[PDB]
Amino acid sequence: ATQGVFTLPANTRFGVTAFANSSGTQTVNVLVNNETAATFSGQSTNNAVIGTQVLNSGSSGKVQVQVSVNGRPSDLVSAQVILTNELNFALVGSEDGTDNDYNDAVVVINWPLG
Amino acid sequence: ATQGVFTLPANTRFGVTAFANSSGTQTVNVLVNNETAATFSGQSTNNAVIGTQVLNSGSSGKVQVQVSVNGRPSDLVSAQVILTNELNFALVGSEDGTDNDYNDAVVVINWPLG
Amino acid sequence: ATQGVFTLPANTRFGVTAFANSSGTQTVNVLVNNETAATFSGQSTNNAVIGTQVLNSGSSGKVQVQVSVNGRPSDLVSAQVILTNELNFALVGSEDGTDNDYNDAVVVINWPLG
Amino acid sequence: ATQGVFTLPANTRFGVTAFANSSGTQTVNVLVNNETAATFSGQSTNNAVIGTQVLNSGSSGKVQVQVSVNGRPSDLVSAQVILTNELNFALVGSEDGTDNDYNDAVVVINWPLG
Ligand SMILES: OC[C@@H]1O[C@@H](O)[C@@H](O)[C@H](O)[C@@H]1O
Ligand SMILES: OC[C@@H]1O[C@@H](O)[C@@H](O)[C@H](O)[C@@H]1O
Ligand SMILES: OC[C@@H]1O[C@@H](O)[C@@H](O)[C@H](O)[C@@H]1O
Ligand SMILES: OC[C@@H]1O[C@@H](O)[C@@H](O)[C@H](O)[C@@H]1O
Ligand SMILES: [Ca+2]
Ligand SMILES: [Ca+2]
Ligand SMILES: [Ca+2]
Ligand SMILES: [Ca+2]
Ligand SMILES: [Ca+2]
Ligand SMILES: [Ca+2]
Ligand SMILES: [Ca+2]
Ligand SMILES: [Ca+2]
Repeated sequence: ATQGVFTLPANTRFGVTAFANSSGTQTVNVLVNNETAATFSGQSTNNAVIGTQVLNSGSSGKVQVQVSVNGRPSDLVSAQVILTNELNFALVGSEDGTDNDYNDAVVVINWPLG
Repeated sequence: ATQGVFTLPANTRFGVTAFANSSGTQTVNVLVNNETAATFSGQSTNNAVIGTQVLNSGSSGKVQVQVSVNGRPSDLVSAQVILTNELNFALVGSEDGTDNDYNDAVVVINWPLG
Repeated sequence: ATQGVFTLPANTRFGVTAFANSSGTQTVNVLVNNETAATFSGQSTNNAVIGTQVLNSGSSGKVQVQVSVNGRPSDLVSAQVILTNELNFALVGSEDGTDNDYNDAVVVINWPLG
Repeated sequence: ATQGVFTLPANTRFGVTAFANSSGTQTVNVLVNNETAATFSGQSTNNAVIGTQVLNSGSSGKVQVQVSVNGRPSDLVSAQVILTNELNFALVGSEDGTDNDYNDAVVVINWPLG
């Protein structure tokens, strides 16, 4: 199934934050309505916050996360969770190798903000 | 129901990261085996990262997140989500006021690292 | 924070299923737009499906689960999960006593159907 | 990533319940320690419960859900979510066709019981 794609509330600010846990340099791309809106990169095996940004979900609300290492797309796993019918997290894990820890880049999207 | 309390695997490193979305200064305290292991403070209405750290869950694996604003305990919501039977997120929202957006401090705990 | 309340898409069929795990007879009420739309009762300590029903979320999409044991409301915990940006689960646990297993009545709401 | 595989605490009773939403007859196999422990089958486009059972997670705790329709495995999506650090849901959706509703067989595993 498709992973890393989320329908957010339209026209709404959200946070997107990426963590790295791999020997490989991660590159995380965040697309809003199919166009790159943010790119984060770094290399850490200790959960460094390689990027954090506030974006607007735009007219369609479509947000997609893509991860690559040295130009190779990582395999993604994702889900969205909603607490108290209001607080949202869209969660992404990714695997760049063979150990299947799925933490090589971890991406958390949160809304609402403010 | 109790919120913000998670049982991690014993002796395991985990990330903890806090974001703020409120007029009030947030104080986030992270307890491991009932003792304070990290404390973050800050104020933002734009999802600023007010702290990030790597901790070890110790022999008990018990991790607790508490949030207060000017000494007043915030009401918490929480859950844990596991993707592909491997990647764990323990998620906390908190409310310091009347609007019930539950994002006043948002805390993300993730493991495994590395 | 409020628990057991979910906003579904309007005029949408959903499934609701209740399980019991307690010495006490569980009564599960499912409200749509603040009116009872399904009720299930029973006693099991082995996860009996005390009822399952297909309901329509109607014009408001407001669905609320309430649980009681001989008139006494149980304490609720809930969340919603979305898989592949499409498949929705609204989850409820409840506690009727002191052990905090929160499985005394468990309720799962799922959509879309068909 | 692998989907439909969950590690439960060892030697723990769990419930498993399957629902159908498709023109096709669903076959759901539940493995414990890599051997079939339960098999459900049925056909419904209205979320009928096609099987429910209580099982033991056994010495390894490894539980796997497989779904087959019209002679081929369906594509699976899954996650585990834990409420109040106590109540566990392991959730599976599956797609037997092209519409990508992922509800064709829906499987809910819950623990602890009793
Ligand atoms: O050296 C650390 C390792 O780097 C890559 O191989 C990762 O895929 C692996 O999970 C681990 O983080
Ligand atoms: O000024 C911004 C506001 O600050 C506090 O009142 C918050 O509880 C509220 O959700 C909002 O963030
Ligand atoms: O007798 C079994 C017990 O019945 C009630 O006390 C429940 O609250 C408890 O969790 C347990 O299921
Ligand atoms: O309308 C019946 C249909 O049966 C199969 O095609 C399913 O894959 C589809 O989602 C739908 O349920
Ligand atoms: Ca890896
Ligand atoms: Ca890694
Ligand atoms: Ca607030
Ligand atoms: Ca706020
Ligand atoms: Ca109980
Ligand atoms: Ca019980
Ligand atoms: Ca389908
Ligand atoms: Ca279907």
